[PDB]
Amino acid sequence: STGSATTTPIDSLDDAYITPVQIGTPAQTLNLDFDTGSSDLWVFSSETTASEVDGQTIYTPSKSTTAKLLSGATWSISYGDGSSSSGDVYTDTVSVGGLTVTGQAVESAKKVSSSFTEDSTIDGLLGLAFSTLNTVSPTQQKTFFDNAKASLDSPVFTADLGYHAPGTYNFGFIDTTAYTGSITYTAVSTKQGFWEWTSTGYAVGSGTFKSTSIDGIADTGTTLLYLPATVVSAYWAQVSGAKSSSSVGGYVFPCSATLPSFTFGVGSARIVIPGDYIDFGPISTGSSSCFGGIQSSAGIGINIFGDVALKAAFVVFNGATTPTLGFASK
Ligand SMILES: C[C@@H](N)COc1cc(Cl)cc(Cl)c1
Ligand SMILES: C[C@H](N)COc1cc(Cl)cc(Cl)c1
Repeated sequence: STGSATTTPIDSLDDAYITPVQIGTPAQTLNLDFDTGSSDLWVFSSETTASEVDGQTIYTPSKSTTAKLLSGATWSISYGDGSSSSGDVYTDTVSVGGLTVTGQAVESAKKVSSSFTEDSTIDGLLGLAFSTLNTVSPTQQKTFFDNAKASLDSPVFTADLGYHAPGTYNFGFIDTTAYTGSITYTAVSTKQGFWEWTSTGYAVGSGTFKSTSIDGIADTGTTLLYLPATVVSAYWAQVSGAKSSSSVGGYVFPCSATLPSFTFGVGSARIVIPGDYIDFGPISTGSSSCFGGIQSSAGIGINIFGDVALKAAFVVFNGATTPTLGFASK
């Protein structure tokens, strides 16, 4: 089997991407944030504290004839940006782009943090990292991809995120018309539960490529590109007037600037992020100071190839016995 679904930016800045997902019988369609950096499929629901729901579409398990409460199971997640959510668990039928999994764990939120409430466009998350990170207790549950994998034509999914435009998540096949050149594959460590890999280096604009190992994670659920302080300083030094602002929380730059591209290495291959992808717009409405899309990972503990990087590529998440990651230009 295969599936294919369009993913759409939630706003004009590509702050996140939502993909429609059918849950239950009859289907309840929710727009979920597909997140290769986590492993829980959780949704706003009829059980969510009312004051914490503000415009989201909710899953109502009592209206699904295939929903079953997973007795005694709870979940609770804290994401790296400080947001969090928790609740109980159902199993139900879940379909993405024509690919159906029966008995998928659907984690129904009883509580969500303010950042989730304040984003009316995201109805929940669909985790695509390794199932070892799933938070359901006392019996850990499998991700949608892990449940589907044996039925898929090939045990893979691909992320093709658009810049200011829709894109595609495919399951079970590689669309060879969706990229240029070849896909370069690179080794993955699953020891931390992530799609963790090592980039071979970087360049800023038309500058010389610096060969250096950068260990990080491929994370569709993180907006920005978080890299070591030395790398980030080298990038922003090429933008007149850019500076790291402790009050704002990162590098900012004059909105009138033209940003240079940023290239990252995948083996001998090179993925070029156009400068415009690095502009996240005014720091507050009406400001002429803009937020940068490349930020320091200091204090995260890991480098993160978020949407800024991934949307410059066609990305293969290969879930074979030994997982690998593939990148192509597009
Ligand atoms: C839950 C994880 N997928 C999130 O990963 C992180 C963690 C931190 Cl501390 C910061 C950022 Cl931007 C991302
Ligand atoms: C009707 C078209 N052939 C559809 O092609 C596209 C074009 C963009 Cl920009 C994004 C996506 Cl998801 C699909």
